[PDB]
Amino acid sequence: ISEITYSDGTVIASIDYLYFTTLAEAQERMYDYLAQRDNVSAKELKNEATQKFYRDLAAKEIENGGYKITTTIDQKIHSAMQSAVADYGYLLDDGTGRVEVGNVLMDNQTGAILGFVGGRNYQENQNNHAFDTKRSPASTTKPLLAYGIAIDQGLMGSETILSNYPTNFANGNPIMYANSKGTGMMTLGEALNYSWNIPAYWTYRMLRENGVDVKGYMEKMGYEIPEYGIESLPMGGGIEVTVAQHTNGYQTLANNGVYHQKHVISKIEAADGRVVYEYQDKPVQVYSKATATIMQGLLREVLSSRVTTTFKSNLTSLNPTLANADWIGKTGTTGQDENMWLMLSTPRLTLGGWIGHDDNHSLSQQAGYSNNSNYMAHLVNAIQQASPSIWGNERFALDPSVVKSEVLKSTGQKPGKVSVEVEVTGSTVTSYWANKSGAPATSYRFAIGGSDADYQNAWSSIVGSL
Amino acid sequence: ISEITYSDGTVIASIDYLYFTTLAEAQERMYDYLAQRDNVSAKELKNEATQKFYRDLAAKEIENGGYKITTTIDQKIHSAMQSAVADYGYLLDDGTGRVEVGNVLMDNQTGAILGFVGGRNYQENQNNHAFDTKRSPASTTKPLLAYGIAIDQGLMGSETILSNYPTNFANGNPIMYANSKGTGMMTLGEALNYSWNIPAYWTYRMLRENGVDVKGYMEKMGYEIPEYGIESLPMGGGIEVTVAQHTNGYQTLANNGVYHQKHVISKIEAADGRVVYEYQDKPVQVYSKATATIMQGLLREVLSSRVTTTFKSNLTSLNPTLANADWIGKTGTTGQDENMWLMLSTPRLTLGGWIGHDDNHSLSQQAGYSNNSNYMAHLVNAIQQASPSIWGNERFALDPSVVKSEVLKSTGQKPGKVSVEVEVTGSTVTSYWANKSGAPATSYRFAIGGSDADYQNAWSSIVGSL
Ligand SMILES: *[B-](O)(O)[C@@H](C)NC(=O)c1c(F)cccc1-c1ccccc1
Ligand SMILES: *[B-](O)(O)[C@@H](C)NC(=O)c1c(F)cccc1-c1ccccc1
Ligand SMILES: [Cl-]
Ligand SMILES: [Cl-]
Ligand SMILES: [Cl-]
Ligand SMILES: [Cl-]
Ligand SMILES: [Cl-]
Ligand SMILES: [Cl-]
Ligand SMILES: [Cl-]
Ligand SMILES: [Cl-]
Ligand SMILES: [Cl-]
Ligand SMILES: [Cl-]
Ligand SMILES: [Cl-]
Ligand SMILES: [Cl-]
Ligand SMILES: [Cl-]
Ligand SMILES: [Cl-]
Ligand SMILES: [Cl-]
Ligand SMILES: [Cl-]
Ligand SMILES: [Cl-]
Ligand SMILES: [Cl-]
Ligand SMILES: [Cl-]
Ligand SMILES: [Cl-]
Ligand SMILES: [Cl-]
Ligand SMILES: [Cl-]
Ligand SMILES: [Cl-]
Ligand SMILES: [Cl-]
Ligand SMILES: [Cl-]
Ligand SMILES: [Cl-]
Ligand SMILES: [Cl-]
Ligand SMILES: [Cl-]
Ligand SMILES: [Cl-]
Ligand SMILES: [Cl-]
Ligand SMILES: [Cl-]
Ligand SMILES: [Cl-]
Ligand SMILES: [Cl-]
Ligand SMILES: [Cl-]
Ligand SMILES: [Cl-]
Ligand SMILES: [Cl-]
Ligand SMILES: [Cl-]
Ligand SMILES: [Cl-]
Ligand SMILES: [Cl-]
Ligand code: NA
Ligand code: NA
Repeated sequence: ISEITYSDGTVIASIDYLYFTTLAEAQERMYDYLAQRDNVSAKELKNEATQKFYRDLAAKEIENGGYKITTTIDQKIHSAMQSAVADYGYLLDDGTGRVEVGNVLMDNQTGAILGFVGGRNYQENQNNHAFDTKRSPASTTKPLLAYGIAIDQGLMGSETILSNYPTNFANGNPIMYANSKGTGMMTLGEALNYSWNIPAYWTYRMLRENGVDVKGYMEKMGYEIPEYGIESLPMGGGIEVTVAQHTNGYQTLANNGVYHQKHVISKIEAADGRVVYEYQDKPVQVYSKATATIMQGLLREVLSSRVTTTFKSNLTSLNPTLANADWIGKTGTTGQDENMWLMLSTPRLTLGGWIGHDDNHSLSQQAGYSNNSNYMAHLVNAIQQASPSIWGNERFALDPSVVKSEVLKSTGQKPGKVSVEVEVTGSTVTSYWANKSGAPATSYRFAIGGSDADYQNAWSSIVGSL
Repeated sequence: ISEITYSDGTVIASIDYLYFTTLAEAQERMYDYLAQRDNVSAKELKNEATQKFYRDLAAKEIENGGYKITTTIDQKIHSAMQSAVADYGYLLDDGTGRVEVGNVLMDNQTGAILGFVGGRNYQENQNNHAFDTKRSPASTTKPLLAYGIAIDQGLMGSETILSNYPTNFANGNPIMYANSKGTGMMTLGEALNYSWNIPAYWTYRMLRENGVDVKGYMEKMGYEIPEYGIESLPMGGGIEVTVAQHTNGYQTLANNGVYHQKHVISKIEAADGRVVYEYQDKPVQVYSKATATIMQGLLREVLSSRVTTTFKSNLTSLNPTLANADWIGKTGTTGQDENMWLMLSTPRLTLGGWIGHDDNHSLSQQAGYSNNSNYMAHLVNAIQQASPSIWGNERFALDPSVVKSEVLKSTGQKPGKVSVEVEVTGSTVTSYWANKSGAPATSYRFAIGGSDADYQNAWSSIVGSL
């Protein structure tokens, strides 16, 4: 009799979401192994009939063999997550009909998946919202694809200034943030905490203009994106992802820039002990340690500022000791309020969460800000109750390689002469950089993005202050 | 043997904060009764020696008599509040030393005090922060003394516009809100939700100019204020109050404008049943029902907007069903962050809370926003656990007498002709009023407060939009 087991060896079942997800993945590994065993070339595997036979063969082999499939799943934690969604899933319902949900809990140092939530109730709806449904990640794309890469390329630091002045897409439409056509200049921290859109637009524009290999970074983390020229890419335009894959992106940032490929199967052995498959770790430095650690600091403030999510307030009430762990994260909300995301990490673990409707109708305005945050606070509390040390008490900290520059608050660059020729001084602040030399001297166009009129307005204001 | 009892007759003690507070109040009632018994005039009671004798006589009479003193205190609820401060009082500590606390829970329909928190731990510090310490109520003065009275006088409604443009006190200092010198025009709701200062300044100025009997309202609720001409009175300047007295103010608003005097003693009987004192209710309509109910609606949004307090987020996590009760309230923060207040009501109950330091040193910036909110969410949860129906599931609702006016969003008054002679139309909204005829036609100076330059700026903007 073949068996699927938890990480510690307890049998899940002989051969709900856990059964089918792990069985499906084991059937794929078995497929690759039987093909290679029988000396079938990848050429011959392009034949549709041959492929179909091998897929069926893999399924029957597990069915009738006596294999032991070891999963990465932690019995107590996964069982805690099930009870949490059973007991607290109703908190998601926001007056737009039953709300669906998916979550993935991943170890930051290995990529192993310790538990997940497939949906509200398998018995009523089988869709797997953790591994199967693909949806836009919205503003949770920003740290990975815009700001993270720009920092990594030495094109901004932690206190760099960006334009949030009104501007239009190529098609002529205003770039909107809810009902605001934008404001003025702002720090990277303010842009992240509020999730403003115009600054991310300008950052990704800067990457395109500089010919940065953005695709290089994203493909190293396993993302598939068809068109890298989309202006709204940092807003989640032109990208769709599963919760499991997107959790792998935040794993990379949390693990000091080092990607480990997500997995739910660690090993498959035959009855006699022959190892027919075993996960092989292939760590990749996607972002520098300086970059990753600088981003951890910015995402810490995203949660603490409580601007786009009530999560920390929800958690501090439920479990004040756990709220004092070093949480960082990012929210996302798509165009018609169709998808809400919240991604969370501590130094040890990352937990991705999505909510939305199977038929893509809109959620309420507050679904992501309040309901999902509350539900996810209950989820993290439940996981901690089942495994008290799992989140850990370590802090994220800046890597030694980070470069610290004294910069003007107003410009985000070093004090100096500028022609408007004028002497620019004032309040200064420490800015973190991931390059060699740190921040440049202040120049006239000091910010990421902005038009001529924007800068006149901006400088009018700075000069008025010396 | 004399005894002090809970409301249901269970003995508290024969003759901690509960013992001494109720004993002190009973000694005062006994003093009045023995004086009148012995035919001593209020004249003779001005003699210091006579007074001293009667005070001592009152104390011994209780000591040696066999009186039964019935208190308003609910044993299960008060005992729940004690355990809550014991277990969760540490949540107040914010890195400025041990934080002290006081709370009072009052029935809105009677003024009876059902339980209270005197401090963190009587055994370590005896000061009674519920009944003895007087402190400025800060911005929690605004609803009672500025906006409530203005609405009551027919000088604003729910969507009236107020100036938050920069302006100075008489002494020449800018009116500040944290680090902001102010912005532009805003609705009453926005002014309340953010707790801006300039709008309250202008409202109280308008009351002074109109010669409104403000002292009439405040003295009907038992407040003692020495100087009504203080410009910062709505910000808590020139007023100090106990938590018990200030809770009585919010009782009045919550009870549809009807004040009932706070009390902890309901009756004192002699051993043979003679009633020597009994609370006599003297209800007073301080604000119209229209006014009170219009204010309830505005204070509901104060909590839901989560701008000055995390309370609703803290509560929704701890106890989602209880968070769905109809909570309204207001925060306060004094000048050097020396005192933080949060006052809460449902239709049945009001709970006042203060935190601060006995020697008046500053709290942290976030003490009121986060720590006190979290602690007070635990406190209300504990009270509900001890007495499941006590908060109630009723909603606050506008009184039938409220007048509803269709008004321009931009001006908060009815559409019409104005000279800048121009035709003013645009988006409209419903505004609630407590007078006969509702909102006036739009006039040039449409807002509460503002200078000539402010209005030019304001009208520039409105006219630019038709
Ligand atoms: B991002 O923060 O998810 C960003 C791209 N989302 C939005 O701008 C957005 C919509 F597309 C639709 C509705 C609301 C919002 C939004 C999200 C977050 C903060 C403000 C507004
Ligand atoms: B009121 O909201 O308590 C108001 C009078 N308080 C303040 O303006 C105030 C201080 F006097 C000192 C420190 C902070 C604040 C404050 C309070 C509430 C919101 C913003 C700023
Ligand atoms: Cl499945
Ligand atoms: Cl499952
Ligand atoms: Cl075979
Ligand atoms: Cl396990
Ligand atoms: Cl443009
Ligand atoms: Cl690219
Ligand atoms: Cl992908
Ligand atoms: Cl491209
Ligand atoms: Cl686009
Ligand atoms: Cl796998
Ligand atoms: Cl075998
Ligand atoms: Cl590195
Ligand atoms: Cl926080
Ligand atoms: Cl659906
Ligand atoms: Cl650090
Ligand atoms: Cl430097
Ligand atoms: Cl460099
Ligand atoms: Cl740029
Ligand atoms: Cl321009
Ligand atoms: Cl006392
Ligand atoms: Cl007590
Ligand atoms: Cl006597
Ligand atoms: Cl009782
Ligand atoms: Cl002035
Ligand atoms: Cl007066
Ligand atoms: Cl008083
Ligand atoms: Cl006066
Ligand atoms: Cl003053
Ligand atoms: Cl009394
Ligand atoms: Cl007697
Ligand atoms: Cl009335
Ligand atoms: Cl709310
Ligand atoms: Cl919050
Ligand atoms: Cl002190
Ligand atoms: Cl109503
Ligand atoms: Cl009307
Ligand atoms: Cl009238
Ligand atoms: Cl006025
Ligand atoms: Cl003027
Ligand atoms: Na968002
Ligand atoms: Na306040």
